[PDB]
Amino acid sequence: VLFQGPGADQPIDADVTVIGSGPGGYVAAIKAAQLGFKTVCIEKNETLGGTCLNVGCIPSKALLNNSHYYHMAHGKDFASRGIEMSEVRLNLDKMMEQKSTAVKALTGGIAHLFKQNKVVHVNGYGKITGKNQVTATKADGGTQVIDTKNILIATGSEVTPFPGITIDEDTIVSSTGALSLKKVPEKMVVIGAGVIGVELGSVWQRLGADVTAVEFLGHVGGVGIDMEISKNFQRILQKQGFKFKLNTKVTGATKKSDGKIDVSIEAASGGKAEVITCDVLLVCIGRRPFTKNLGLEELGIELDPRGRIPVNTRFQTKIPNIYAIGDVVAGPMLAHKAEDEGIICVEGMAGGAVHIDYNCVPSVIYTHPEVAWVGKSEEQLKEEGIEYKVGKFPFAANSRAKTNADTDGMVKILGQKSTDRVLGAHILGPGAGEMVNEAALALEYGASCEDIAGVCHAHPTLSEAFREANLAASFGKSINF
Amino acid sequence: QPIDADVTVIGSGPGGYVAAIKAAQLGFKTVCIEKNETLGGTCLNVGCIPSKALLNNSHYYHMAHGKDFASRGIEMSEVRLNLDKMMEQKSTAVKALTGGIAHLFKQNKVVHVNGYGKITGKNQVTATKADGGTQVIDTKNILIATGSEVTPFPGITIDEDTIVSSTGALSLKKVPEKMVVIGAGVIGVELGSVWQRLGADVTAVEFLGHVGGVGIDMEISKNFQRILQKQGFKFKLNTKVTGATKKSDGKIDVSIEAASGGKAEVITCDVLLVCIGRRPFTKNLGLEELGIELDPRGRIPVNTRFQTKIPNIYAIGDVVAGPMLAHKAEDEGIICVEGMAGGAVHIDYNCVPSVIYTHPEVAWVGKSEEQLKEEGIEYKVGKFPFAANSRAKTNADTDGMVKILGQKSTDRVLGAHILGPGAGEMVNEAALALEYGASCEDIAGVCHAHPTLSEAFREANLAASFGKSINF
Ligand SMILES: Cc1cc2nc3c(=O)[nH]c(=O)nc-3n(C[C@H](O)[C@H](O)[C@H](O)COP(=O)(O)OP(=O)(O)OC[C@H]3O[C@@H](n4cnc5c(N)ncnc54)[C@H](O)[C@@H]3O)c2cc1C
Ligand SMILES: Cc1cc2nc3c(=O)[nH]c(=O)nc-3n(C[C@H](O)[C@H](O)[C@H](O)COP(=O)(O)OP(=O)(O)OC[C@H]3O[C@@H](n4cnc5c(N)ncnc54)[C@H](O)[C@@H]3O)c2cc1C
Repeated sequence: VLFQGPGADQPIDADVTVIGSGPGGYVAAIKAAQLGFKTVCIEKNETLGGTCLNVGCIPSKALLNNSHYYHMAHGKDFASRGIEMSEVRLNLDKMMEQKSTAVKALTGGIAHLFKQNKVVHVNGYGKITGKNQVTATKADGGTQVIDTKNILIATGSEVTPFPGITIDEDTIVSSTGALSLKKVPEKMVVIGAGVIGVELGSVWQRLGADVTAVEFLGHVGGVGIDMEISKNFQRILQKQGFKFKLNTKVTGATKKSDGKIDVSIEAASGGKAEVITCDVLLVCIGRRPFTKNLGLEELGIELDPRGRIPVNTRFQTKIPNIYAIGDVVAGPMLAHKAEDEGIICVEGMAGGAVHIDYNCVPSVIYTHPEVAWVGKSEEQLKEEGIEYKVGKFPFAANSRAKTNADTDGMVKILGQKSTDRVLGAHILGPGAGEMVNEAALALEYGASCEDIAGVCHAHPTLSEAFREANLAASFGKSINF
Repeated sequence: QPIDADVTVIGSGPGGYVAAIKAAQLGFKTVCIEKNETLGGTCLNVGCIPSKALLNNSHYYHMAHGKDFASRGIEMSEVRLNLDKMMEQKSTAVKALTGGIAHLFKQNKVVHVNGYGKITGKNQVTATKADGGTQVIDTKNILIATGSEVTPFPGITIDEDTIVSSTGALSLKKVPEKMVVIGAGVIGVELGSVWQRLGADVTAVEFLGHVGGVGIDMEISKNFQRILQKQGFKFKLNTKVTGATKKSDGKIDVSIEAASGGKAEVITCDVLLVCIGRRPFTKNLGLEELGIELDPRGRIPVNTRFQTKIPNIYAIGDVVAGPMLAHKAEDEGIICVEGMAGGAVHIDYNCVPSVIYTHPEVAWVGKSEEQLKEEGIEYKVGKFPFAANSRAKTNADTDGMVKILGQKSTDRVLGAHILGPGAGEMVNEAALALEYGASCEDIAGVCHAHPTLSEAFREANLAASFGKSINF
């Protein structure tokens, strides 16, 4: 009953039909059921959980964690603590096994949560075949009709191809291939110095690869990152051994008879042609919304120029019982962003209020040091003409960071010049990813720098650097720097 | 000859040194007197900093020497402990941070006077240096920040050789074969776990029925103890120590019995760590001559501006009531000197977090289930296990849970209790929530980054507010 795979082809009735089981879709489906909707979730892949669980956040963070520890043991860190080892060897098969075990446990966990919440899981390719109808086509050629009051499109994203360079997941890989390399490549080129490219580059650099990322724009870490943070981050990564060719375009790549790859590059504006050689080429120039063969054209739901489905503040498409959330709509392509939109979307279906402040959605890069930010960058505040002040506190002056010999970076707080309102929080250093959620909570309430400075933060913690940067922004001066 | 000052701070621990810096930043001509050879007090020199350094280093030793790294494909043939080097890393951190305080004093024009400070008049402090030389400070206000000392165990003499306080245990020269810990509070569990990881056979003996000290939630404490026992840390709860004998062969015979009486036995160890408590330190400060009486536990009573009964003489930190924690002392110091300058003075001690830096960590803020039951408060519970958290699962580090206690009628968060990875950092988001009077629904609606451990905090609040989390 709760699983409808090949051979289960009876017609189904539902209140809410969710197409896709990524962070947006599977959370929307659970919550819709908890709200009392008869809920169906359609997924074409053999496991639930979408991009993030299967080929995304989860496997990448596992390899970031394990490769950091390899670096701690293999490099200078453990020796400096009196932990003396004869020979530190990499067993990549086992490291990859730890990654795969986490993914399996969590995709099985979604299946369990669907059963616990009475979500009907239809395994098949969903196509919208009427304003109130979704048809799922299964692996055996069977079809199953779902008559449904509401439809929630959560069909996610795909890798953006690079014209003329064919990803084969062998020597020319997407993030998916790069998460499962069978051996550490001697040299790797990464096209795109965005979040995903920097994370995957750092993983393989730690494990022994010579890594260069080639990026068309003039900074690392993607859109909206604060420029000071990005420059300092880049400098720290270069000191680790991660090389960057910014303001550079790739014009082509050739797989050679010796098995290596020649990548032709030039200045982004033109000139300075060069060739660089690698063993593995990772193509991560972007990701884009996935709506293939969903029936949107026949419904009249037109896409925006970038392939996104336009929606209103309730996440309704122009057809008011058909909704869309997550990577298939505008906004940052992030798992927690998709999840939050899914929840508020189905809460709205049930009569509740619908509101999300995208100024309060954090971004995180899970390198070491981590990078995390929420709210506005300095460049954004300048663009918008908003007057602001700055407080900074370096982790070199934080007691927890210093005691652990882990002192890269700073916290930077941007406050409104006259009102002391926190406008943005930018963290470069240990624990940034966890710390930014304290900032997100402050932004929710419209808190001031003075507010945060008055909160008693535990000593010794990295979070004290966040407190002190807010004190500096509010009073002009921190205590410990 | 005499120094003239607006504010004279006696003691340079977390309360005093922060108070001195802030007072100078507010425009007070400020003096800080310290009797010890370095600044930073108990926390920097024999407290938080060396203890967290050995906790970090011993945890990493455990990961390399045990099963954890091998399961990640990080294969090492022989993992050996160099305790001398581990202690050097600890000492290097302490040295750097105590030097940082001296630099900050210079940066902020805080005059550092080295000596034993005695209040010798309502407006005068005299510092006596080790050779008997004196420095008199004539001062408008005096801020007592003289801190704490170890609480002795009657009949057992700590000598920092085989019977140690936390100070001796932070600098043992070799791993003891067998160590007994008197007191399973925060300090004892931390230092016991350090030495257990490094190879010692460790038993903590505790008079009461739970570990982790006053105010810890009982469910959290029981689950925490279960995890530590699985690691190899042994506990004798509901057990009293009646005496300890230093033997001719250098070992220690410890006599114990059931806390209520009966079941006498003797256990033998190489090192006995005595950590039953800490107590305020005011010795030879001149309080009796001024007429400043102590409360029955030795604390200086103060008003909400931290004034003693002599209103230009103040006290903050471990020498006054409230939780004996570094961040508590620092906040009291800051607001005390802000008050001297005319500003508002508020601290909500229900919003002061506690952290135990074991692995797993423990951290909490607000009220325990037991405190709410005592006070007659009607509440609801939300729980979320780290086994269901994506970041924890991805790191293969899934012990524990977040437990949220909410008010039934208003949905206000009354308490947050975390057992597991990242608890110490996570509790600061919880302290912000309590300071702001957040509801469980508030936190559940805040977009937390995915995957982060903090999502367990979000989900436990969702469970308390709505009745059900998403991922469990
Ligand atoms: C390498 C990598 C690392 C990342 N790391 C992070 C990170 O640390 N943090 C973060 O927040 N984000 C991260 N992301 C991004 C994150 O994975 C996405 O933002 C998120 O998965 C989007 O969720 P979604 O539910 O919108 O879409 P998706 O996760 O893409 O899920 C869509 C699902 O719908 C299914 N589907 C599509 N069409 C149909 C159809 N017609 N019928 C049936 N099923 C269909 C697909 O098979 C898929 O399972 C990362 C991404 C990558 C690639
Ligand atoms: C092993 C251990 C671990 C700890 N870990 C933590 C932790 O992780 N987190 C936490 O929050 N707390 C921790 N604490 C508690 C923390 O150390 C104290 O709460 C904090 O140090 C109190 O600060 P204070 O400024 O009030 O006093 P203290 O730090 O005790 O400083 C008092 C100072 O005054 C000096 N002094 C006293 N009398 C005079 C005098 N007459 N003249 C001159 N100088 C004088 C002393 O020499 C000392 O330097 C720990 C304590 C111990 C023992």
